[PDB]
Amino acid sequence: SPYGPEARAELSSRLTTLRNTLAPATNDPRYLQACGGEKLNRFRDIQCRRQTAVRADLNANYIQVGNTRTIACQYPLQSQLESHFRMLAENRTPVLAVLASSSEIANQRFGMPDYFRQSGTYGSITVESKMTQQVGLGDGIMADMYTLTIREAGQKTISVPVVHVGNWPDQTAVSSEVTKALASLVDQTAETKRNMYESKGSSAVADDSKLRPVIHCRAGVGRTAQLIGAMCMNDSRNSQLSVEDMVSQMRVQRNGIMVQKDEQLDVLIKLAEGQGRPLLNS
Ligand SMILES: */C=C/S(=O)(=O)Oc1ccccc1
Repeated sequence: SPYGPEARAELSSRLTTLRNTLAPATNDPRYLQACGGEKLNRFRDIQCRRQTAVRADLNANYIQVGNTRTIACQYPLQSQLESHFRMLAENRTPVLAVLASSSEIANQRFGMPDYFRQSGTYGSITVESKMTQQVGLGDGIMADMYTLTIREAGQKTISVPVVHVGNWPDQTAVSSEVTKALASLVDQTAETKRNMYESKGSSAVADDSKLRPVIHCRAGVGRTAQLIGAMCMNDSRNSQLSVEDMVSQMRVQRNGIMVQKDEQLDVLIKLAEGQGRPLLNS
């Protein structure tokens, strides 16, 4: 069997050798180094691939798994909020999915600014947060939606759709059913906002580095990785793309931690099996 135990074990082995190789060495050339004093990486061990770094002062990365293009990042630190909102605005973000739990945001010990649930003023950028719908994704998992309006003198006003999953505990994997429902919601939201931009002849439509869904939460390598993995499998353009490829790609494009937990890898494995998608490369 292609999804049997022998196959799973072999997948883990390759991915594990990959994780170990990608581990960040001190001043590693492959990873973005902190500009000069102010913290860059929320977690010293969880770095940002330099060749795909979106901004010099953010732990964020452009990620292309197959034909699916997104952006994965850590929860912006307090001091990176302005830069963070700029990335959001310039990317004409079709959708921002935040998989960090409400508990986490509330815990001031974690330094995770409640930047999307309330209005705020960071630098010369002023943000307007507005509540919209709320959607249950199954298993008691809830999607709280907002619209972030990025305003900045001299700059074009950009509104961003936000999908906030407030009860997906860190380092855990929700069911394949929920993950599937989530990707559908995120892909959907991104699709509607993109249509608006397309309908207005926005130039950002042709640029591949723009209009990318931004997914994250605390570190941007677990719940984030799982969602992005489920999102590429949702795109028909990725026929045959292996699970090995998917993770291999997320890791090389951000860090070797992408798809942090085994149960999170299982979910992608379950989904891929449901599509007859291969696990290993031949
Ligand atoms: C976006 C958060 S995560 O993808 O679940 O990754 C993570 C967060 C905090 C500690 C370890 C991993």
